[PDB]
Amino acid sequence: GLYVGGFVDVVSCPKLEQELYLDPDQVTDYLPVTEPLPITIEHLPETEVGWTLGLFQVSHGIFCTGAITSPAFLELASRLADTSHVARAPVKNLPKEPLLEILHTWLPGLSLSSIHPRELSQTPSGPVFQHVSLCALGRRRGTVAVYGHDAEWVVSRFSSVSKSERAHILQHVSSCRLEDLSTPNFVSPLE
Ligand SMILES: COc1ccc(Nc2cc(C(=O)O)ccc2NC(=O)c2cccc(CC3CCCCC3)n2)cc1
Ligand SMILES: COc1ccc(Nc2cc(C(=O)O)ccc2NC(=O)c2cccc(CC3CCCCC3)n2)cc1
Repeated sequence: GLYVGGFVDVVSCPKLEQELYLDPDQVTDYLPVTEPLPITIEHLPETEVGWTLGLFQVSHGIFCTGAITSPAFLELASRLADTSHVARAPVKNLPKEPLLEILHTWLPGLSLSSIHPRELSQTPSGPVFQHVSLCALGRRRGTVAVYGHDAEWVVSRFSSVSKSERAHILQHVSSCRLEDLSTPNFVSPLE
């Protein structure tokens, strides 16, 4: 299993409009998120690859850490990172950690899916957030996602996240029993 970490765009995934990007201040009252949310690809519910391990308001935005736990996803991505010329083409030559480099460049955006802001003000009936997605398109804010084998290393890549903020994030990550999370539903698109 891998960890992912990054700042999210906050998005409502509207049916009619093409996209709505929320100001983070519109949702910070519902933070932190300390229960697992599905992590999917490009907001597709049949592409669960793992589970969030916390969403926290820090000084420079809303930071998410997550676990990529899907066996079919990790095995496929790991095989492509070692053998696929296409996957490696946008990456620097001969990376020490090809799987981490490939995810970093192909899935650089984290997006947090929220209810519409009209609901956000206020007293929503049920959960404010539906999922976090790894995205290839549609990034607005700065910073990109970091993938790694150890959460502390992932979070400490972000120079804009302070030592106190990182310790707070890492406390929540450590309190999560990875074994207890159900298997995400990702299926290998080759099957
Ligand atoms: C782990 O490997 C994969 C391979 C393909 C998919 N999805 C997919 C599906 C189907 C299908 O259904 O027909 C067709 C195309 C697919 N994927 C893309 O066009 C694409 C574009 C940008 C980023 C990614 C994420 C992936 C890229 C490779 C490194 C691991 C991360 N995928 C998802 C995961
Ligand atoms: C839906 O069916 C498929 C077919 C092939 C793959 N991927 C794959 C496989 C194998 C294999 O097996 O050895 C080797 C390389 C593969 N693909 C990638 O490394 C890669 C990386 C980034 C994005 C994509 C999307 C890809 C899908 C549509 C054509 C254009 C670009 N693919 C993924 C899904």
